[PDB]
Amino acid sequence: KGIPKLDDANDAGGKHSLECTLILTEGDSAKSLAVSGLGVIGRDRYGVFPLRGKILNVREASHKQIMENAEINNIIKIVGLQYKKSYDDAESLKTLRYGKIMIMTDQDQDGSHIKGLLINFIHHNWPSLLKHGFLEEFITKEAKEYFADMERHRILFRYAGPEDDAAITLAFSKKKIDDRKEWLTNFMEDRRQRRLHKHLTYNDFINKELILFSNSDNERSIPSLVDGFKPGQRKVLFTCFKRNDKREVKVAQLAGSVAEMSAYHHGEQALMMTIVNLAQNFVGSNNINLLQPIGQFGTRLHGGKDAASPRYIFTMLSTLARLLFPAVDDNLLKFLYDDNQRVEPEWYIPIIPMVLINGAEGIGTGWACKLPNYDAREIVNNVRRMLDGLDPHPMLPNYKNFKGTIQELGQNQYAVSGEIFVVDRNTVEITELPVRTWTQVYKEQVLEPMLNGTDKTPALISDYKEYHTDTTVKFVVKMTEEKLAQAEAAGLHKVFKLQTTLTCNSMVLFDHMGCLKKYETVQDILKEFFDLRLSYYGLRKEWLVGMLGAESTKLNNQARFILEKIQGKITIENRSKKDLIQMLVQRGYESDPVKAWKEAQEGPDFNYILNMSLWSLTKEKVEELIKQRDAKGREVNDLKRKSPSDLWKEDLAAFVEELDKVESQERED
Amino acid sequence: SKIKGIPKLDDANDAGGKHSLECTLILTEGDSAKSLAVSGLGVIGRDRYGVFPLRGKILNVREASHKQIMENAEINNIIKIVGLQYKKSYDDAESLKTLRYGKIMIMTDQDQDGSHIKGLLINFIHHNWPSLLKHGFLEEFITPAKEAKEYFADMERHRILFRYAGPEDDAAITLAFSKKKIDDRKEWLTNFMEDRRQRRLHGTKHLTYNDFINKELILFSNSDNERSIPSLVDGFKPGQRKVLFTCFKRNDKREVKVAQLAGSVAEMSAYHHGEQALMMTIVNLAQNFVGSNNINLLQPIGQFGTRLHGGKDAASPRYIFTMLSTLARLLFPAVDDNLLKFLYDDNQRVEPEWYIPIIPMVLINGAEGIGTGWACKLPNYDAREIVNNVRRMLDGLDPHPMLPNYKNFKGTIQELGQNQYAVSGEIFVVDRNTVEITELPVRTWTQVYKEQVLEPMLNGPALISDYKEYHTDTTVKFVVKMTEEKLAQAEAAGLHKVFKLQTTLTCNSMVLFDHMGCLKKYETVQDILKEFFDLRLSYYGLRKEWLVGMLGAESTKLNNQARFILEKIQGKITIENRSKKDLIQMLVQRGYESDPVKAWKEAQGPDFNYILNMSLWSLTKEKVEELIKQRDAKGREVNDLKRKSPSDLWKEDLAAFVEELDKVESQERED
DNA sequence: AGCCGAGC
DNA sequence: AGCCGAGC
Ligand SMILES: COc1cc([C@@H]2c3cc4c(cc3[C@@H](O[C@@H]3O[C@@H]5CO[C@@H](C)O[C@H]5[C@H](O)[C@H]3O)[C@H]3COC(=O)[C@H]23)OCO4)cc(OC)c1O
Ligand SMILES: COc1cc([C@@H]2c3cc4c(cc3[C@@H](O[C@@H]3O[C@@H]5CO[C@@H](C)O[C@H]5[C@H](O)[C@H]3O)[C@H]3COC(=O)[C@H]23)OCO4)cc(OC)c1O
Ligand SMILES: [Mg+2]
Ligand SMILES: [Mg+2]
Ligand SMILES: [Mg+2]
Ligand SMILES: [Mg+2]
Ligand SMILES: [Mg+2]
Ligand SMILES: [Mg+2]
Repeated sequence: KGIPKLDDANDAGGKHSLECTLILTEGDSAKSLAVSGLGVIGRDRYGVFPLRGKILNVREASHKQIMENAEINNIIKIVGLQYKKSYDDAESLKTLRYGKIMIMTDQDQDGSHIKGLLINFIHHNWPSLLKHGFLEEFITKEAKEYFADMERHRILFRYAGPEDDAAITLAFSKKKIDDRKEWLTNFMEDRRQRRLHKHLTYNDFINKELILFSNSDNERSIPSLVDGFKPGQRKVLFTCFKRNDKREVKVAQLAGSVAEMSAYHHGEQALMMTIVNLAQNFVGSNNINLLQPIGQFGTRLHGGKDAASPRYIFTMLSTLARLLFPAVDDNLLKFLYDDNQRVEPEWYIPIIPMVLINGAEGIGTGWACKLPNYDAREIVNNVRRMLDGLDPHPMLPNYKNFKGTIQELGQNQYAVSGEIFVVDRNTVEITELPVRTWTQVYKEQVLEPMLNGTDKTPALISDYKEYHTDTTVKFVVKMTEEKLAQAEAAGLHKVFKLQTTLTCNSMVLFDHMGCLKKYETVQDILKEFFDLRLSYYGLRKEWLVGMLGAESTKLNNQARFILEKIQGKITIENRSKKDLIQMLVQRGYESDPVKAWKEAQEGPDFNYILNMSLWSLTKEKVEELIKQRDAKGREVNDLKRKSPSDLWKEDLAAFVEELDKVESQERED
Repeated sequence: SKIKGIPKLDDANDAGGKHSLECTLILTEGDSAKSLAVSGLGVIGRDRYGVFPLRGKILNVREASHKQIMENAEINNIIKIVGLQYKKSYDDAESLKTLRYGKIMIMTDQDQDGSHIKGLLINFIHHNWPSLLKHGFLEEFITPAKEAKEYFADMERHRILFRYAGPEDDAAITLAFSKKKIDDRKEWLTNFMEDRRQRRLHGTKHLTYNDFINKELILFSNSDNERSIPSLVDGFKPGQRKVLFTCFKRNDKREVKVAQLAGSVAEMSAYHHGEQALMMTIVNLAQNFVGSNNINLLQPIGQFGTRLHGGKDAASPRYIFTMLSTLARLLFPAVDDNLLKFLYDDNQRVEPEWYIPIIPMVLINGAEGIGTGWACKLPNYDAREIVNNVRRMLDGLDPHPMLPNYKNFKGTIQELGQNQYAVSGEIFVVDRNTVEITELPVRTWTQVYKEQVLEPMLNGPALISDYKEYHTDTTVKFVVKMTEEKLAQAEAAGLHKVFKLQTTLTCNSMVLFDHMGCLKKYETVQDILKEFFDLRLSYYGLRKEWLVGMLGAESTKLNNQARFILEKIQGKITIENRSKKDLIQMLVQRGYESDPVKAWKEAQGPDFNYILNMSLWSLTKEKVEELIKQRDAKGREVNDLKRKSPSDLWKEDLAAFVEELDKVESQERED
């Protein structure tokens, strides 16, 4: 009583309390479906309360965050549970307003994660209730049909023994991370083997059901080594490539298009945030943003948190996008299917390892991935050295427009330093902040405590002024001569918090086979990317030789028919379709060689000839068609004398050319 | 003096101290406008300038209830920020010592709704503290992140001060915002619309409140009518029309998310307002429950709302889908698009001034709106009755009177007199101790009736012993228990009266734009029907003219294509190896005609592309015979149309419409 | 204690 | 004391 989103069972709290079931639903929308499904009679023995999504994991969570969590407090007040209270006996259960909790979620993996978080919540606080069969689930005007069928949709969770304890702990305990790695490692291996060849116990729920979320969590959160993308990001670029927008599109509108075209199965709000992240160009985000930030996508001041609503902002492809992901290689990719609809590919195959450029980052279950940004030109140069058979030079992380320094301290560990300089004996100037330190955060958490002091720290500076621009940082700080001499003695970057450590010891990617792998150096990422991209330039040459040759044979037959027609060697006039096709066969014309070639990759068709306009017989069109035919034959031969390496070099040169123009234009604006 | 309770406020550093009267409080339209202001001020402006966002339209405090005023958080926020006190006079300089700011600078969009917000703020100060306006308390900041810092560095040229000249300023503010001035606003806007039409037949740091009201706010009041009051012709307001124009253009064969459609509408139709209002309009166009639309032109695929909550239970526009009803293009035939006047927004072609439906859609769906000085309310009418009346008028007979009719409504609508109706639900005695309610009067929602009628009957003297609910999504069933004596007493009085199942409906404001865009008051729906009929019959005449011309052009085009094909296959003509110029000149000398369809369109060198673009297939046997058939069919089709009257084509459209109306409505009842 | 981001 | 709906 007093909880606005709760519809309380009429008998809750009275003599029938333990015969009452509380339905916890995923979202308010599921509560309404459950409310209408219960009808009038269901209000006596059933309550309904909505969940806001993922529940707090209370196992290792701090006491402050637990007691301040409103959703869990609501559940506790609704059910009437008491912390630290043992439910072992029958007299103790008279404390409860509800005898059973029924979790009702989507039938998908994220629903399974909420089930497990609720199971985890009860298992941690009152293990004794689960041995009574406290928890059950509901599986799915269509709702009224479910609740009349209720026993068929009702599954009861059973606690069979200590294997149920270990399973819950395996999933939700901070101390089990390494066990989750093994747990999921053994899971992915068995699927590779299988792919190439009522009551529910908590152990079964966790190992047969929740693990599907845990694996799906990694697949959505951990990028591919090949293109550097997660599937949601890859869906975005696939949609933009297919749309080929010449003008800016509202982010919210592009997101809805992505869901339709790529079969994105999650909430669009998440897609909109991904699109925003793909377009951000501020210092510390994307070395090359593949989407253009037209409107306010956020700045280094707030670290992108100041981005405006996706309803007010627009985007389109960067001109660099199709240069890094050439459209011709789409013919080599493997495009996935979602229920008979062809969708985004397994991965794109960019011309450089984009996974290094923009700093792929993500958090899964059992594993996370963090890579810093690397310099596009430096990577191009290493690809060129490798094409010559030379070893690649080592690479330090490099952030576009970052004015500070990044120094290797050790393997995969770096010091990132901003800029500070003594101006006079009273004055220092801060012209850069370490990568991912945001201007407003630095002001509030560093300079303000330095100016005002805190309860635990003395004042240091006597004043500061802010000269920043939208992309740049300038602080001018005043200090007494004494304080500045002390600051120099301890070192200026240290005192002013301008140095941060960058450690990347989890570089975890899916390889080109879709296998999760840990990479110890970026050189190993570069090498694995290089061997794959080189063979795909081989595949591209094979594809171009075939398609260009088919196009050549096509133009040859078209030109031959036109010449024989204008010379009177052949007439189609007033001839039946059958007679014309038969005659074209007897004279040796080929069925459409492009359609034939395109179908070979997986009656005679002369339409490519007979669909030609009557203009084709005129003088200037005859001459134009002969030129096109001869041009295509020269095109075939020009391609055949290029190696895969030459083709790669052409793409690299064209990309660098545009990268210089684009980044030069950026500094102008 | 400090304010700790208003998180969205950025207080001037000197506000509340000795320099208070030298400080400005910038009120912005919305939070993003505040960020533009806070950015434009920068480090320097923080001392003498505060910024606080307004949430949109401000409470109109003139003649508002004391409760609504005291409970209004936005106004209480403004009062607390500035330090104002109700009932206090600010006259002498001593009285100003209690103010944390000496001036308020309003910063809104440079559009009409921004002007409305300016007026509401002016209204708020004028009503409570007229003395403050004599001191020059109010100012505005006009516009046409880096742009913001440019605006504020030039603030002198963007700053305009409101001036109180005298009693005509009071009259102007009262004329705009007083509930007793409705008649004066009608005259105010009548003169405006008239004087503007006359000009269409032909070719300062300070601003007085009188000039603000009469030259600026009046533009919002007029735009408020133009957006809120429907057109007699199609029954649409402009935003609804832009939706239908977009849907016709897209021609979706599959459902579309309403949020996605709204963004598509904004781009395609140049809709200038918030997309959330467009999404609500889209939801409102698709609702089929009892009491909303007799014919919904968009399909409700999702939860669009029910009669339980009166549509307020619609799910989020992000979660629901729509598309055209199959009736939409039958009511608005695509061929008549050629007769419409399409508007332009900055060289982009957008929705027409109105569609011309085959029946008066303004009577079908109950056109409704609230403007300034006028509102419009029409009930729903029955589509087949309207079709029959149109047929009666085509035959020169008199149209039957029409009572309001709501689809699937099981109750009774009785005419008390002209434009006056008693609308009754259904209640029936089952036995002694039991009555049953199977229908509620139109636009009485099931949950509201339970809460406001049956619940007070059950508890607060209690007239009934109990009730139970058998409703479905689309239907209403209440079974009510009471003592014999109480039922007899309730039955002695009206059962419909006791249970509040009768509502009166009066439509004395039927206010629409006529076909010229002139605001008109219509006394009867027969008047509406007759005015629509004359214009629509005229446009069936235009459609026939348009079709005769276009079909005739198409026939000439085919005659030339067939002639060329026949001469080619007979050897009478050869294009082989001939130059383009020689072939153009030769076709001209032989009397082939330049593209007849293009020539006809341009009428509303020679172009033989429509001939020479034909495929080589055209010279084969089957395509020759096909082309000749197509040519003769086209000639017959132009001849068949010439014989028909505009009335015959209207009858054809009505029959096709009714046939699909029958199929669609049958399928609705089976589902 | 809190960020990073694709999810609820 | 509030609905209707196109707007902020
Ligand atoms: C209130 O009703 C429900 C809420 C939810 C949660 C939720 C829960 C919250 C909360 C916020 C949210 C919100 O997340 C926010 O979305 C924002 C959308 O714009 C982008 C820019 O930034 C996002 C925020 O980063 C994110 O935090 C929802 C978005 O979609 C969800 O699943 C989220 O603050 C308080 O608790 C689930 C439900 O059922 C499944 C519900 O019925
Ligand atoms: C908080 O930030 C601002 C809010 C606003 C108002 C507003 C104001 C409100 C309020 C709500 C709203 C909200 O209206 C609601 O939108 C809903 C959108 O979906 C449909 C289904 O139903 C709509 C509601 O019928 C409507 O009531 C806004 C939507 O667009 C506006 O202009 C509205 O509740 C409290 O006061 C203006 C601003 O600056 C211009 C702001 O910065
Ligand atoms: Mg789901
Ligand atoms: Mg943690
Ligand atoms: Mg990144
Ligand atoms: Mg505006
Ligand atoms: Mg009122
Ligand atoms: Mg209506």
